[PDB]
Amino acid sequence: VNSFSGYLKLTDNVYIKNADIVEEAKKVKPTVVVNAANVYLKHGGGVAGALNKATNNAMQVESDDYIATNGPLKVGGSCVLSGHNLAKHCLHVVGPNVNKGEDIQLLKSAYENFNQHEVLLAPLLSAGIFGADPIHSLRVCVDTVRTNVYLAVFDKNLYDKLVSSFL
Ligand SMILES: COc1ccc2[nH]cc(CC(=O)O)c2c1
Repeated sequence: VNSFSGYLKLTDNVYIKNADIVEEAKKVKPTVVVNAANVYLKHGGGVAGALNKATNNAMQVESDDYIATNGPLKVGGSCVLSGHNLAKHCLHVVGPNVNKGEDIQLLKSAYENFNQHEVLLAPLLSAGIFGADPIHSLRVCVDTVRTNVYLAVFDKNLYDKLVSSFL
């Protein structure tokens, strides 16, 4: 048994809810929250800016030190950093950004990072301002992630479309 509440069960291991991932993280304090990161860990907007804003910019300060030491992530790659006030850990995962011309086939590689963690709170990768089709992102998630994933979908309209179209 875990602390996640009000999720619809899609498969053996994938759950979904219409929720603000920031508000969900603050309530649950999960072991792992996933950030929709870019390779520079520049948390300007979307899930990254909202998560970063909720940490009072401490996520961005930690991230800048990580990049100064290690250099940029790979598209499809990840790193584990602090979860600050939101979670034990933040798994920063880089899905391909369609609005920058990145290979959508890298979305499966991105979701494979989640299999290194038994339970995660996550957004859909490559959707929203990343320019991928969220229906596609949910299908890749279900067909790739084998660990227990709790998906938070911000847009109520999109949530309802994802549920009603799910195969
Ligand atoms: C605006 O920044 C982002 C970044 C990644 C995202 N993944 C999915 C969504 C849409 C949603 O949850 O409604 C989204 C939005």
